[PDB]
Amino acid sequence: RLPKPMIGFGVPTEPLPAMVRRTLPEQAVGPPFFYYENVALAPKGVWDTISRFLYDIEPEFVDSKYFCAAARKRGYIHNLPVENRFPLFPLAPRTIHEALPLSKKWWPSWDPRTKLNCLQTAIGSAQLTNRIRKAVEDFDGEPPMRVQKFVLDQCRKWNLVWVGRNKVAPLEPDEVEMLLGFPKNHTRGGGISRTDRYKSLGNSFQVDTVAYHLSVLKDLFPGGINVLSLFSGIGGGEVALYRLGIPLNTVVSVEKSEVNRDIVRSWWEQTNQRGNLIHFNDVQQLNGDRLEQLIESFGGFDLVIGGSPESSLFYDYVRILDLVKSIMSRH
Amino acid sequence: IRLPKPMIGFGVPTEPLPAMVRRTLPEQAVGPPFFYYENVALAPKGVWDTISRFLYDIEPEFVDSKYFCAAARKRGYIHNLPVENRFPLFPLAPRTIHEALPLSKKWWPSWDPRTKLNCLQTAIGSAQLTNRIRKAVEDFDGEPPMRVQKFVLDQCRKWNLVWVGRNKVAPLEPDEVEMLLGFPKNHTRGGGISRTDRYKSLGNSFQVDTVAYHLSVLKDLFPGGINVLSLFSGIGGGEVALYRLGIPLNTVVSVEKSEVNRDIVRSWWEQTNQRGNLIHFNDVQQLNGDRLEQLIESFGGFDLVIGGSPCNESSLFYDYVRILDLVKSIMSR
Ligand SMILES: Nc1ncnc2c1ncn2[C@@H]1O[C@H](C[C@@H](N)CC[C@H](N)C(=O)O)[C@@H](O)[C@H]1O
Ligand SMILES: Nc1ncnc2c1ncn2[C@@H]1O[C@H](C[C@@H](N)CC[C@H](N)C(=O)O)[C@@H](O)[C@H]1O
Repeated sequence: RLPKPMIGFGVPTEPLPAMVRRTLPEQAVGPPFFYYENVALAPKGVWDTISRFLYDIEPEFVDSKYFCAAARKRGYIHNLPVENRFPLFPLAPRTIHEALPLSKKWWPSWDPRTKLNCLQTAIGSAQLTNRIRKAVEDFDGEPPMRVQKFVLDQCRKWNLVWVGRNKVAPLEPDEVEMLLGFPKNHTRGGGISRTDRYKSLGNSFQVDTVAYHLSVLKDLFPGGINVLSLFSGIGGGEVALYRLGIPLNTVVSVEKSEVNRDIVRSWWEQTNQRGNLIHFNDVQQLNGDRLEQLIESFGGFDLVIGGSPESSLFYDYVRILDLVKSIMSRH
Repeated sequence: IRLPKPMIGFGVPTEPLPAMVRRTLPEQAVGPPFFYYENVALAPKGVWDTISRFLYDIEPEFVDSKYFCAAARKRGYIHNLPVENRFPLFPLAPRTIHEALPLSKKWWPSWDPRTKLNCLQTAIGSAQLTNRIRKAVEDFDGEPPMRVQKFVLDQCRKWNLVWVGRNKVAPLEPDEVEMLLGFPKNHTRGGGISRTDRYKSLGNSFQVDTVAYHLSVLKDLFPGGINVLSLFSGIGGGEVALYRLGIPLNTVVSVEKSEVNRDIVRSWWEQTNQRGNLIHFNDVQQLNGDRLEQLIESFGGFDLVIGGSPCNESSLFYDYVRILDLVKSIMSR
């Protein structure tokens, strides 16, 4: 199934695994590079399917805990050079202590969490926190694993952290934004509600992880790149490239969520990007006719990137990848 | 749907549309290889939008087989073939019930106005139903109330029942079905193949005369024969069409899950005494870039990729699009 340590072809912080290199089908190679992500713990044959349609390339499984304080198991399918990768600096917090310095005066002896579980879209009610306190207000103890494993399992699933005496709380949006490697208040703005923030963050790249894989693009494109981002979310791929110091000449972003679109746009404006951000609402309108003239106007895409959301939407990733890949092959 | 009426596609032998050619295709769509994909005309909502989307936004050719034979059959064909200089397949299939069934005339009630059959199903009328219908008209001098006329007509239209005796209706025989679809006689007949198995594999096969009219433009294009990649090959409707068109089949890679269908095509292959090779796979899934490359390396590359819809699995269509993209990518080097 999945590997010893989910370190893919290697992580900066750890000793290399046995297989450090790959050879890949000459269909897979050539312009453009592509990068697809999906949840690692997937149902049967799902990864078989994804692989079959992506040139039978073997997916790279890495846990993002090797890059930050939050664990997150993903598979990545790409034709990127695996050699000469480098980690993204400024370096992200590796532990809860580093990520949340003030949380450690309140941290019980029996909570061994040095890493956070996967960050997700919904969040523990005020009730749960009040309840947990009630459970452990009996003090002087370490009270039995009934109470402990209850609290620990609840803290694990909701990512609850100690912020007071016998008191837990969900991660604030900007604590989440930082564990995922986004700018502070990246998702904050306009009409965006609190729960909208959490939802957008729940489904998004861990920027530090993604940056490590995309780092090999920097030496390859000193003049900048054109990016086609499918299912852009809150711009995780584009932020990784910007933090990597790779100029974004042109970016075509396909993104159905309005909130997600505002977030990316504001980011493009706040960072004072000088390239073009071109947006489309639905992936189903990137037809050949359009792609033809995008590529004609702004040159070919050097990278097409996307993550998994509708389960048939994956086939549109495949459909757009090769439309692009075919158009960019004309002798 | 956005279904045209009359449904004559890009032309039919009786209205071949000279002076009309198909508009220039997107550079992505144009061959080689030529591709040809079939699906039922009355698909559910959005299906054809999707199919067209994934095949270079090409407009499907909607055509009723009633313009080619005696049994109506509404299908959509999406392809990158030239339309100009098509020609009808000969020998010519029967256009009406009377021509298809010369001996049915003597038993045909004056009030049964059918001259054409309905879409050939995979399933068939029950001996009770016929028994009933016969029984139901044991009244003298026929012409009984419309209410009974309307009943039997509806049932005859539903199950494609034909008159075979005095007050006697019967389902079409397998070999009568094979005829209407344009296959050789007893094409599906073979050792061990059940009667029910025959009717089934037939009920969802290409109408050969219709398909041949579309593929006819390939004859002048490939005097030295073609290599064919046939996905969801069934009982070999696409191959039978090309053979009957007089186009030599040098290399055919047929992919078919059913063994009954496999044996039928193989039987045809050697009874026809074909010279070229027929290679069988059973899952589209086992057709990957590696294999496709070694296949093209061995046999020279495909001039035609042909496939029929296996569903109204629904995901199998994406395997067709996948395979088409690989083949197309490989040859383009
Ligand atoms: N049907 C669709 N059409 C276009 N975009 C979509 C569709 N479904 C989801 N998306 C986008 O793809 C994203 C889904 C996520 N799996 C991707 C997250 C993204 N990688 C990020 O960095 O946040 C959402 O942010 C949506 O904006
Ligand atoms: N997943 C699959 N892989 C390979 N073959 C299949 C699969 N599903 C269905 N088939 C075969 O493909 C056919 C699907 C039909 N729509 C095609 C009919 C065929 N084109 C004909 O002319 O009669 C069936 O007869 C099946 O035997």
